[PDB]
Amino acid sequence: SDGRESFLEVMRSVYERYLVGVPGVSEVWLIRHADSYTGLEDYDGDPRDPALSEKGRAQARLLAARLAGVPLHGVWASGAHRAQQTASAVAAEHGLRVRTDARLREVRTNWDDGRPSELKPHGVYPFPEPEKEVAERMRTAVTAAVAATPPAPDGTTRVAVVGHDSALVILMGSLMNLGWGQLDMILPLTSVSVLAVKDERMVVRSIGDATHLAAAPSDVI
Amino acid sequence: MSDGRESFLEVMRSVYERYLVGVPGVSEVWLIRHADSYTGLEDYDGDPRDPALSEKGRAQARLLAARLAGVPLHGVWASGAHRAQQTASAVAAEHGLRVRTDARLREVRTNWDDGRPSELKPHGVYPFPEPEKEVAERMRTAVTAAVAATPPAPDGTTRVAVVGHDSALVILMGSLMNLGWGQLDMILPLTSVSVLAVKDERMVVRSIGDATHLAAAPSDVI
Repeated sequence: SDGRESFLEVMRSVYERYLVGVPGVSEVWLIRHADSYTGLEDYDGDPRDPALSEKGRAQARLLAARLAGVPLHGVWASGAHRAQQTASAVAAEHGLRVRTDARLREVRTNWDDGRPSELKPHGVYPFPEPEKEVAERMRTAVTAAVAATPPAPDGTTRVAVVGHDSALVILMGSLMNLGWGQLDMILPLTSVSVLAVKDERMVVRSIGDATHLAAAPSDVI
Repeated sequence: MSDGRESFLEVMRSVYERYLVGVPGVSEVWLIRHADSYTGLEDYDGDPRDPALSEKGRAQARLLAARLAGVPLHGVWASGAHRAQQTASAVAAEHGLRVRTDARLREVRTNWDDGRPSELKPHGVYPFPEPEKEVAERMRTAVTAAVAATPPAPDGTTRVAVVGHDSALVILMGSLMNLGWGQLDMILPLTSVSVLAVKDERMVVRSIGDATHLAAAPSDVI
């Protein structure tokens, strides 16, 4: 009667389907690296592996401060300098060593292949590395980072993973059985997206949050 | 030909502009799900379909309000539901803002609202009697109205907080990406923040579902 018990039981079941209120769940905080594109036209190093810009260092500082109070049990990054440098800022607040996994690299691009870049229409896949290959290597890398992180003393075990926009979007789309273009988003620099992980299950919990930049100066956002 | 960095950066800028990044005149809507009522409190003292926040919910709203205290905010709107009003009041109080109400932000009409048992539907099966695109329309109209009712910021980005409900917010955000129920397959955490970027009537979904201000909280608040 009254329909309240039915409502509450369904609410609980829905939460549990998305790993909310479920014991044994870990978190993966997928982080896009900070800016390395400001000044890239005049960069005097390898332009496909730049250091962070001045803007990027400021973003990484704000991100590191945001995550300083968050329980963090490991930090992983692709091998790119921009990801390493963003990851090092996060990790230094927690005394953690940054681990590298090449499977976290950005999708191969036209530029990597020595071809002109092209702006594609919405829904048209723009990269020479197939989407399925990106999704597989990204998922394997995240699973491995979780497995390499030991259970937190109390509460949720949490690993930060610093990667690259398109590979991170492909991963999160693929976890929802969606193809490139459906989850139609560019992840902000230094944004945080959260996966909830238990056993073979990876749930997309949140996507793209760079709200630590909201109060920042105009030359930083 | 030679060095492809300029071609790369020209395309990168064109992509950013499509999603309202690096574009002047963009405002933001911070879509917030209200704090807990149903998972935290033992008994219900008013309308079971429209409860006040639980003790857990009050704790979540405090952490949300602290998180947003340092963010420039220029308006706060909320559904009429008591749990949304209470959450909005906590946020607004750190900014000297008055909570405004728009009933078009109400949750989707449910089976329980119609007096019927609830059902856990298979993934992909819409569970509510109120039609999905009608929810999407009233939610997008309400957000448009809230942006229109917000005085412009004195500097930087104008930002309006909008406190609503999981399913109506997921419907809005899916609709803004041309997705139907079940494609954006997410439940928004209590007190989560999602951000829309808005310019000349266009709304872009920039972030979804963040309740990372609860990560450091005691386990009974999460």
